[PDB]
Amino acid sequence: VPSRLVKNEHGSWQLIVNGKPFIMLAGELHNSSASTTEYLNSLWTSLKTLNLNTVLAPIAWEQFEPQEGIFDYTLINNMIDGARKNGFKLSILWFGSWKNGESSYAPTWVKEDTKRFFRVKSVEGKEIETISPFCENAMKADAKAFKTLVEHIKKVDQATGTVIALQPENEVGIFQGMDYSKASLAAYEQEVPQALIQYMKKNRKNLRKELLSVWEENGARTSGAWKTVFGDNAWSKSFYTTWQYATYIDFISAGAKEIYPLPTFCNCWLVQKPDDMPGVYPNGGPVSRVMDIWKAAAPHIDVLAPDIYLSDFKNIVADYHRADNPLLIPEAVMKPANAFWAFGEHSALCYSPFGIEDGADNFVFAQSYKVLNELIPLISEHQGSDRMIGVMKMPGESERTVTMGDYQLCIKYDAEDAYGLIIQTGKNEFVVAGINFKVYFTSTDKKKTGYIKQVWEGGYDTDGEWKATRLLNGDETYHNAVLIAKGRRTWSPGIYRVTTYLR
Amino acid sequence: VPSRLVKNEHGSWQLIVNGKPFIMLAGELHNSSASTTEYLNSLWTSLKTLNLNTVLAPIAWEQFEPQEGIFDYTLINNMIDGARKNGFKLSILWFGSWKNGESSYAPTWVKEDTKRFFRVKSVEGKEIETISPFCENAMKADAKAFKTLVEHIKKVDQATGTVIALQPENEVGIFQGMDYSKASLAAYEQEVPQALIQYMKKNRKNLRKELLSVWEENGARTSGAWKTVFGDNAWSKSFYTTWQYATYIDFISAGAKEIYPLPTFCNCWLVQKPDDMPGVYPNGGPVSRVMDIWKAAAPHIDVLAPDIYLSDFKNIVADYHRADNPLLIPEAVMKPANAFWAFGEHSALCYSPFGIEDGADNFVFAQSYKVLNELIPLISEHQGSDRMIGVMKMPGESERTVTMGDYQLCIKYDAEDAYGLIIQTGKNEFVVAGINFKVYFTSTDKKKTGYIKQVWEGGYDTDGEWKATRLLNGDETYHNAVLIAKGRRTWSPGIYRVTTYLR
Amino acid sequence: VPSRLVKNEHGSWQLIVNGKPFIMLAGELHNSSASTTEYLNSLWTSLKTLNLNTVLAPIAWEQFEPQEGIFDYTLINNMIDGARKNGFKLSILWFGSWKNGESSYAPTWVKEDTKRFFRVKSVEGKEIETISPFCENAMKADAKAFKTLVEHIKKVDQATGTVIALQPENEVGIFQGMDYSKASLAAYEQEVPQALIQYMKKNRKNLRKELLSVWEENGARTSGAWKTVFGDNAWSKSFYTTWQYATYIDFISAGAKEIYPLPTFCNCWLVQKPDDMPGVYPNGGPVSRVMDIWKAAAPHIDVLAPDIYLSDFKNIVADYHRADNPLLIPEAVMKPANAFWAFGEHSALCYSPFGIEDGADNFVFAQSYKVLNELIPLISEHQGSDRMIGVMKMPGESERTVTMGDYQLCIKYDAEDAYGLIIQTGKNEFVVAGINFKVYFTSTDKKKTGYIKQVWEGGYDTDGEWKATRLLNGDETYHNAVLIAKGRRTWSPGIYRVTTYLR
Amino acid sequence: VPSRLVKNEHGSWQLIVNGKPFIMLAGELHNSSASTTEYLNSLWTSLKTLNLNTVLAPIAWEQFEPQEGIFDYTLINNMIDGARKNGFKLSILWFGSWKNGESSYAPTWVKEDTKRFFRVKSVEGKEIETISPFCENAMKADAKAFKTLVEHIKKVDQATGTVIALQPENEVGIFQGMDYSKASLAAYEQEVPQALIQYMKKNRKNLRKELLSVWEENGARTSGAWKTVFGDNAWSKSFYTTWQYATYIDFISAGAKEIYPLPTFCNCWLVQKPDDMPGVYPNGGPVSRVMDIWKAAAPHIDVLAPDIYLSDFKNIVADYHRADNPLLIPEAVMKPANAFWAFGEHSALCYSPFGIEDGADNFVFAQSYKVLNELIPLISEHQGSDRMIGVMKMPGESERTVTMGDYQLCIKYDAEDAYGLIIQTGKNEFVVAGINFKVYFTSTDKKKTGYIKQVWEGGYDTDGEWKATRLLNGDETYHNAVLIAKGRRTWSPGIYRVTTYLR
Ligand SMILES: OC[C@H]1O[C@H](O)[C@H](O)[C@@H](O)[C@H]1O
Ligand SMILES: OC[C@H]1O[C@H](O)[C@H](O)[C@@H](O)[C@H]1O
Ligand SMILES: OC[C@H]1O[C@H](O)[C@H](O)[C@@H](O)[C@H]1O
Repeated sequence: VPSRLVKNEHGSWQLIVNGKPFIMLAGELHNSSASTTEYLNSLWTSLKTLNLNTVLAPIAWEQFEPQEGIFDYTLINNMIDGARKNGFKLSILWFGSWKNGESSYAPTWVKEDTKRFFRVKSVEGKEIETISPFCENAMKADAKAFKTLVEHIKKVDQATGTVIALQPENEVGIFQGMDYSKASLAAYEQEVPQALIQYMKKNRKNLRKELLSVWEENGARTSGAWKTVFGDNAWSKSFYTTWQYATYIDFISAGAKEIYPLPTFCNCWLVQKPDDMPGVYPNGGPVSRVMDIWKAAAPHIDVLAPDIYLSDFKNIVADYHRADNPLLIPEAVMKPANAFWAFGEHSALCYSPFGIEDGADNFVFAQSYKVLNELIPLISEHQGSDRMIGVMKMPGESERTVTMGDYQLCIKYDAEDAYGLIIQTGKNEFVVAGINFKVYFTSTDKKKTGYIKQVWEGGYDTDGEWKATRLLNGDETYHNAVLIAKGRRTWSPGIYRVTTYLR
Repeated sequence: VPSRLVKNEHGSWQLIVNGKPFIMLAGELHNSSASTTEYLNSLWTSLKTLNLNTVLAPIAWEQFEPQEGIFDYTLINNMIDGARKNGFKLSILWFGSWKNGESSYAPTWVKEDTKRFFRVKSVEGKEIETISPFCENAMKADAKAFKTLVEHIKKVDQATGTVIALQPENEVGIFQGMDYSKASLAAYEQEVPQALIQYMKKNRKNLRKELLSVWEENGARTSGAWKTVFGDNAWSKSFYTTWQYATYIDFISAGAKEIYPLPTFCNCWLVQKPDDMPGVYPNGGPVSRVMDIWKAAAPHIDVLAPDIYLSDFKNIVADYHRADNPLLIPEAVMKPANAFWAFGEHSALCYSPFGIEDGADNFVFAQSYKVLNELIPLISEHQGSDRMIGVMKMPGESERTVTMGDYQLCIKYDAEDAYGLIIQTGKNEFVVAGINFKVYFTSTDKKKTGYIKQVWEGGYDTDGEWKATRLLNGDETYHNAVLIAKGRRTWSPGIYRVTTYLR
Repeated sequence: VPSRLVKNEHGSWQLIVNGKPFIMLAGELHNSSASTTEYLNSLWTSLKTLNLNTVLAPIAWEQFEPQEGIFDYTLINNMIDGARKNGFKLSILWFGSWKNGESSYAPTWVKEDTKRFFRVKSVEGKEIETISPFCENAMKADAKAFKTLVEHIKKVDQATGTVIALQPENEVGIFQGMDYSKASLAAYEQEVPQALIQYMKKNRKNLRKELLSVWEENGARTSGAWKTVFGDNAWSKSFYTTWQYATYIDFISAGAKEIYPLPTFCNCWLVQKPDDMPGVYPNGGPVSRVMDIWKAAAPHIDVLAPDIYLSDFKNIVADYHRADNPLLIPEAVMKPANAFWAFGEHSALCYSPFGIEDGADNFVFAQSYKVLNELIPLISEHQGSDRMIGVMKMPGESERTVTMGDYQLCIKYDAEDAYGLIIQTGKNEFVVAGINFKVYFTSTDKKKTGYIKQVWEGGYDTDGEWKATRLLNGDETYHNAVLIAKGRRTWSPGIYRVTTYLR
Repeated sequence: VPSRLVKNEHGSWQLIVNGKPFIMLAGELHNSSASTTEYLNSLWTSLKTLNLNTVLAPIAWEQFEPQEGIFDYTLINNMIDGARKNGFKLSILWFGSWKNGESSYAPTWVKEDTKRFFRVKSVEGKEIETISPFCENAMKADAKAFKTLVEHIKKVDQATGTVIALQPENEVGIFQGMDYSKASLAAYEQEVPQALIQYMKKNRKNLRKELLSVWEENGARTSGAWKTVFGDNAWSKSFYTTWQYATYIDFISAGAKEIYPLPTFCNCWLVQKPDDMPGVYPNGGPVSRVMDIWKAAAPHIDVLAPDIYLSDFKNIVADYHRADNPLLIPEAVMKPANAFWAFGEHSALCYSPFGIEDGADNFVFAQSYKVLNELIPLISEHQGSDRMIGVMKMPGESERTVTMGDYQLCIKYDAEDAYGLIIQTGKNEFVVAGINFKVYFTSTDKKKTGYIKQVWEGGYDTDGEWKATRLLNGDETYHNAVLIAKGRRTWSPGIYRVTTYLR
């Protein structure tokens, strides 16, 4: 396969694409932007102006299998063609059974057969425009379509590897405490799957407090029905609903994994505010609260991926990033700081603003992606090490101090919009990227005096070779008292090589 | 003849031009803009930028017959030539005896002979710059000139049919309770024409309340002088004045109809405010109040056409549009909403902003006319059916609900300027055109649940074939909860094909 | 001579240039703009953009005769050359003895010999930077230089006639009650010249009140010294000072007139405010107060020309324009209204903004001059007749009514900046030029009704032929109720041909 | 040598470059702008737009001798090459031991050997990032590197003379009362060098009051230790610290002077406010207070050069300019007035805004340098004479009166930004350059009347020949009452030739 997840020596998961470490400097199209060849093809030049290396774009079941057993390859073919012609990799979003909780992208022939493909019912007993995750017929039909899609991708792309990941479904779940379908009501009475129980036993001290605290308040049982093991409440309802979604979607993924295994992720509509109960967000989706349930149920899903539109960026990405869950953000705001934070602080695989085609001639964002592209080798090499950090000022913060081997770095912000990353490349050498901040280097050991030795500004050329544009000194470094990450001027992030010394 | 009015199966009158249904996406030039070949010819490129299919332009008697019996074809010839070269049809306005009530376009040789062509007198006894409608000499001279014009048009245009309609005179009437000319005073004493009496008898329950109520308050007589049948008052004065105008102008039209019958309309200066008595507007013109008198008197005039500059657009067009009177608006404001309302709600033949050459690079208006042009076949096919409506928000309105077969449509406005039209093309299919509104589809029958199935955005190509630009779903339809008529973006009206379904 | 003043049948003086009536649509350069060939030549294209037919430009004595008896033809030659190449006539300003009262343009060899060329003395006894008009040596030297200049112009221009007028000196006089030079003090005691006395006798009832009232308060004597005939006061001082200037400058002109007689004018710095006594303005200059003295003394000076920078334009031009003194304005503001007023109301020979090279791309002024150029034949033909008037609104005015044969014209202003002219070309025909006003035509005789018959907008082509651009009617003339002088649109003055009629 | 300092007949020092008087119309690059060939080469076209004749640019020791005994000629070679190709001379700044007091440009191999190259110690005993001026090893290493640099310049530039001056080090000194290094503490106890004593004896009445007053308050001794001759205080500390710096740097210069003597200057960080004690500015630098110490100690340094960023420009330049110290300003603000003041009032050798590459398309500054370039021959010829002055209005000033031979000049300012210069070129002739001021010429002798005779505006062509663009008179000189230095218009300084006369 031309795309694979591989753990490095620091325990960090890396994307390896066509034999090399690859980070998705990505963007996701608006939902309807890949619905015709002509509309998509109008976008490619726009996208290139932003220095993307990867485009996230949907394939809709309703278009792909417009009558049962009849498959239309037009949109996937043109999508791969245009990606190749314009220098992009693709992550394919499968808008099948569910997108933002609902079934609006299911085929006309699925929608119209509510007997074969039964719907979620509300507490009021109303069938909604959502296929129930307890419907096995729907599971099989989606799975067959998805597999056919992936089979096709292998048949047209197994050598080039334009397609480097897959997202089955999109932000699944129900805006309800539970599905009131008869099948759902019967499932709630069943025994808790052993696979869940054993997962909880084996990984107890690393479990989500939201799961552990509910398990333990019911006596941490190793058998029983859902209401026995987890009590009769909103959480028990959320847990078995989540188990169902992860299980349905795991089967869908399994079918693809058997014929052409690519990195696979499912994305979640986040718990928007901290008191929100399941169903105010999509109940069943892979929010961090239920991460353990998804891991237990869905081993053919590699990553649980947050869609982040909220301002509390650093806390959110820290919440989703775990040893068993690399950070992968398929939908976000068009804010360069976020990118630098995700890649530098958390070794992310992907950063991707949503509706990216809208953001053409966001010059600063484009130049940010240019600089990140220059740094992909260096970032890759340091994923998971304590020698790489991000930099991102949040309102009300003024400085960040960190230890890097022999040195203490004091990062002070010169403007509200201040961001970058810092890599220690040698005992007395650092690469600093970004804008609107300063770095003071001092000695960890107080018997010694540490100082900047020399500073160069520059970039990496197309061969990956460092080229200095200036040796910064005098005013430009306050006579080596400080690194000023002023940025590249046309202002956008710069790259600075700093040597230090101890006397 | 290459232009004709024909009633379809729904009882709606259609313009059939060169064998096909035609709707005038029109504009009228400023009054003096066709007075030389050079000034007119300077306008054509401007007009094309607005996507007109039809130009309304005057021929002035004073220029056409500058000495009695001598005819100058220069302006009509160049007008037809330029229309052909720039892809426009023409409706010819005949500024003869009267324009905005007055006789300023009559030839020098008519103006200067007030014995042969006697004037209206005021109550003070003053002769004004208006030829009296009781002057038979003036009737004959105008009629002869008009016929000569039309004879010429046949001789140069009978095959191509560049000229598709005729407007004899322009907003006729007097700013007076009545003409005080001796002939006028003698006419007021005469017997009411039987043709009027019989019209009133035959069409009593469909008569204008303004006419019926006056007739019935005088005892609904079937014989007598004007003051007998209608009482001695302002209304009796207006009625016999109107009879005179319609009769004079009918004779003028009759002469043309005999040699080359084209759709013929007379236009009115509207009753500007509801209390206004005859003479505050031109007394004698085809305002809706006297529509029955004009129909009775002038069978060679096909349509009575309002000139609408007032904001109460929907009430006005509803007032002029009758089973015997299609809506045809030769003069209006340059407001796209009005166009969509007139064509969609009332199956109008014509919408035409006045001084159109001024409005070049009114981009939104131009794109509106582009979209209407795309829809002419579909609009044509649905003229007079209960499956086509207009959409136009007025201040203080928030929604419009309508029944369309099995579905209830709730139209909600997203901005003040919200307009379009809606056609049901199938039991479960709709075409929605416009901007700044949303449509919710639900089931008429409350035992059933109705929903959007699929939504496409697109347009009709030059062959008249539908071409989708996107399948709208997800954010673009709130996951098929609603049709968002956002418009085509460059914002101007869009076209959306919606399929629905019942479960 | 290729330029001459000739009185027409209405008593009006006309400029006849190369055999045809010519009106100077003129501009005067800044003072130093003709001081090198290179600076002047940089201006010609600018000037052409303003549609000038005539440029007023200086020749400075100091440059022309830089050593006594040595003459430098460079600047006059290049000036005539560039005028020819760019389609302009020239009026030559001779900055000799005096410019704005002073002698700053006299040659270095005149300035430095205050014995040979004695100065004006102040009352304090100080010699100033002004050559005394009582210095005969200075008179002769200036006269010889001026004649040499004109001799040269004949020698290079007698056939083409690029040079069409001459201005000897520039705004002469002293900022003093009188010259206190010994020669001046001796002149004040002399007998009043008979030529003055006889002029006063012969033209008594047409004399300036300022002169007559002083003469008559001293007993209207026919002999005596200045203080006898005019009393011992400021006026007597001004009169004999003025006599001296006019006499000195007449001799200068006489020398030129003998070899090559061209229209010759002297220009005055105006009495700036009504109480100002001689010497607050240049005492001796041809202000209107002393017009009779200049006429008496200086028969080789054809015209006394006001330099008008003040806002009271209509009163000023009425004050300078007399039967023996055509209106000629060599220096004015760049205001088109002023031009139309001067040419239309007062049949002026010249209108000329000062520092004209500054005003390039004053579009409105340029288009004004274009329209005047079109009208020169028609204006010429009506100079001095009661069938041509100007139009110019001043603050606080609202209308102007005039009688033109059978018609009464009511001119009503539609904006503050409203101006043009009106010519009756036939008993029932008028040409109206301008902008921002309206004209109502009614019958002089109240037994008759007068009205507009027809209105055309247009212009005169390069052959001088009228070409209509539109027949204005309907909205454009309120149905012949009024002429609307809206202007040519791109707004600037238009030309309108109006026919009228009486019934 | 192709560049040399030579005293003219007025006692003024002139730069003679390639055989001719040369004034540096200069600019200094930002500190890091000559750190790569590519960054420098990006600037040349920018610099040419400003009409510089000279660029000041650094060579950094750390780059030039990156390992001991290994020399890298890349940056000096490319610098000379680009200067030649773009028409500039160079003054080379040697950023060696010290730049703005500190040692940030010393080689890595100097910084890292604090035993061989010992640092300054603070009063707290801390070694700082400054090489001590008492370190002989550092003196020798710097001197050897500097000499190698100059040897190279001779080897590549001895014929062309692109390099016309040298600045060893940059704003030297310590932010301390004294160096607390053991060597520094031992030096403070030593005998005052005789060379200082004798200098003070010989030049007593011309000594800086700051030095003389301290010497005399300690009894004006001719022998003793520093604390004996100058007391035990801050001044004694500053004096021996300054002696040390001047001595160290003199040795560095001496090595170069032996093989290739060019004009050499050292620049100072100014006493920023009048109460500031040594160490608030760099203690040891050539501020004016210690000018005598630098002259005594450092005969191989030709000029002590102020870096002026403060608004008190006229007082500062008067303070640094002495008979033994021409004015040379290598760092200043980009303000044209300053340039005119320095060159005109004080016959400066150099005016140079800092960060000049930033100021491209400062049009006014560029045109100022154009005009100065035109005047270099005339300025050169009048350096040190009482016939050349500067003109520069400071806030709160309104006029300046000066005597120039027979004439009194009253300079009155017409705007805040008013500046230029004035040269008397003959008994009755003046050249006035500048903008926004006026000059009134009157007679020194009150028995005589002095006046402007004639005024020309113009410039010097590429051959150095005067070319008048206009003879200014009339309005342009108020009829020779005044010279108006209005400027060249596109507004920037003009050049005006004025002749005057006495009667
Ligand atoms: O723009 C809203 C956004 O909401 C979620 O993040 C979905 O995953 C996206 O497809 C889109 O609907
Ligand atoms: O612009 C005013 C307008 O008034 C009426 O509608 C007329 O029919 C038009 O010709 C025009 O006069
Ligand atoms: O601009 C002022 C103006 O004043 C007078 O009118 C002069 O005749 C002109 O030459 C000029 O000096």
